[PDB]
Amino acid sequence: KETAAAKFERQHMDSSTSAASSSNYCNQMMKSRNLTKDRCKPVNTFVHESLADVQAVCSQKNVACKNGQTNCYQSYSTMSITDCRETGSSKYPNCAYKTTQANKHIIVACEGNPYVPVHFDASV
Repeated sequence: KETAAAKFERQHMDSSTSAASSSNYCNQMMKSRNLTKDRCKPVNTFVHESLADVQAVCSQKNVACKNGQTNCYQSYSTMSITDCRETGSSKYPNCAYKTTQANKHIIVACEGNPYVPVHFDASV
């Protein structure tokens, strides 16, 4: 079974590419990471930093989560990310996405022992 930590890695980690991300990227990645299986996931972010660097965020700046919980953390440095946002013409099962690269501080929710990212909350 898939742990919360594993689910975060599947949904939000892509250390294999530095940034770039072609115009095809989100279309390919949203499908390959199984985020278009049950529906088109509307918004999803991939982080192009090492797993160690993203895991490290759980020891960085404590901030309020969007849902009001207190277990979110903002990265001290900007990170290379790709936001995937479902187009207006996208229709399941043919989910279509806009691919946008950015360099921003990420905010993740952390849980467990070891204390690791389990939710991607925002970029700022």
